[PDB]
This record gives sequence, structure tokens and C-alpha cells, in this order.
Amino acid sequence: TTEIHPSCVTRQKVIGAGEFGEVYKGMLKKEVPVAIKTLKAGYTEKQRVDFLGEAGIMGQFSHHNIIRLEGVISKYKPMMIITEYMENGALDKFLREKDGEFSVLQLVGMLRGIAAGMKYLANMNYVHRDLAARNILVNSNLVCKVSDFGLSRVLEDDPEATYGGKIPIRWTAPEAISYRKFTSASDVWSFGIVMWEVMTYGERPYWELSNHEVMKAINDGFRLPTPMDCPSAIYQLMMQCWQQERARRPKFADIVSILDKLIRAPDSLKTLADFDPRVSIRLP
Ligand SMILES: Cc1cccc(Cl)c1NC(=O)c1cnc(Nc2cccc(C(=O)N[C@H]3CC[C@H](O)CC3)c2)s1
Repeated sequence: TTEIHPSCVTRQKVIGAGEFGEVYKGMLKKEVPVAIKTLKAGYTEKQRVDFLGEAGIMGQFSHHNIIRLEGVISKYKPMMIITEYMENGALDKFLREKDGEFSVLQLVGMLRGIAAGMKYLANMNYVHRDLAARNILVNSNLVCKVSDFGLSRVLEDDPEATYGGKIPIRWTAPEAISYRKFTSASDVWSFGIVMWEVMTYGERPYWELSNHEVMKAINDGFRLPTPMDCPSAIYQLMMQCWQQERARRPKFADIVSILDKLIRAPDSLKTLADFDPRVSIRLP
């Protein structure tokens, strides 16, 4: 891991803030824009291990759809992790603020990028456990990159994860909820939810259903309905990600292949799944 001298880093604007540090937009020494995450003095041994552990994991990866680590400051205080800066922020908020502004082909291209990053992680034997649009970042080329790495810190730090242990119920596969079995196949389930988030421009999965109601619905066989304006092939793929039996789900290699083929023959995306209206408007 590259050790960066603190003189090389200029923090400029807060883009995120927790109890034990903040995330900043800044510049790294022409200077390049970076994101900078800090850990304030007084941190515990566990906080230090978790904090630097995220950088340790990220430093092992080199892929277009995985957030790139620039370096760390560990000799001086506060400690910092420095990464590339993703100008458009988190994917969930991005889509909610840009409702209806993209083509279907653009949305599917986002999903292909996410799937390629996840294929790489799975092949590298890294189980994400918290794949969700809120943990994808977007740059000024519309490239989506997987973020949020670590061991216990990932689910501990995510407010959407509630007390299995602490898990983000609406994104989590049944076996991970029931018996704590997190694998690349549970990440595939989560990817199906991400597909639904993207195609709905950031709708909250299951809407207002409670966590217990979501689990009951899934166990009874119910699944999220098709988004409006959703290609049939895309809805079919997300439904395959949500198979109860883990072994029946596609692997990320299969997902990447299908999405690639759909993008290469974009007319395939013009066939839409039927949308079930929740409102009836009748006029004579
Ligand atoms: C710095 C760093 C350290 C460890 C791991 C990682 Cl992945 C990173 N890098 C980053 O966090 C980021 C890289 N680029 C980023 N761009 C960016 C720009 C603008 C807003 C956000 C962002 O995440 N905003 C959040 C702030 C929290 C609120 O819920 C609203 C949504 C992110 S964050």
C-alpha cells in the first residue's frame, strides 16, 4: 500500500461524516481529486484494524468496476484512506435525483458494470455481504463501481442493517437471513435487488412493508413486481437471481454474459415485461 505524506493531501469539503471520522472530497499531490476518509485520534484497536482492513482489502483489487485505492496515511494522525473520487456519489441517491433521465441502454450498462465488478470479487473469493445501490459509486463517465469493503465493519456501519445478526433484510438472501450463510450466491440475490433499484430509479425495495413482512412474503414465494418500462430479459434475469434454492441462481459469470449480449444487440431490450398497474384511470 502506498504511504502518502499528510502534506500531499488537502481536504476541501465534507461528503460524509460519522462519529469517528469523516469522508472528504479533496486533492492529492497536477493535483488529482480524491476522496479521503479519516479516523480520529482515540480510536480503539478494533477500529484501527477495521479501518485499515478496508484499505488492505481494496489494495488487493485492480478492476474498472471496483473503487481504486490511492494510498493511506498510517504513520501520522489522523489516519486516512485515499481513493479515487466518484463525482456523482452513491448510485441510489443519484438515480432518485435523476428520475427518468437515462435511456434503458444506459441503465443496463450500469448493471453490466456492477456485475463485472461482482464477478471479479467473487472470483477473487471476496463475499461482499452488503451489495445495494447505496454501496455503488458513480463517476462522470456513468461508470458504476462497487464500494464498502471490510469484515465486520461493513454490516456494522450500514444503518440499513438491523438486528441473524445485523443484516440489511430487503437486500439479503434467505439463507443469509436464516442461518448466516453469506456466499457469492447470496451476493447474486442482492444483485437482483440492485437490478430492481436501478430499473426503478431508486425505489425502496418492498416499499413500506416491514422487515418481518418482507421475510414472510419471500418465504411464501412473493417477489418484487416488474418495474415500469423494464425489458422482459432484465426482469427475467432479476427473477432468476431470487431463486430460493441458492444452487439454482446464476453465477456472476452468467449474469455478465447475458447483460453483455443484450447490450450488444440492443433491440433485445425493446421488448418490455408487462407492468401491473396499481391505479385505474377511465375516461369516456
Ligand atoms: C475514501 C474512501 C475510503 C474507503 C473506501 C472508499 Cl470506497 C472511499 N472512497 C469513497 O468513499 C468515495 C469515493 N468517491 C466518493 N464520492 C462521493 C461524492 C459525493 C457524495 C458521496 C456520497 O457517498 N454521499 C453519501 C454521504 C452519506 C449520505 O447518506 C448521502 C450519500 C460520495 S465517496
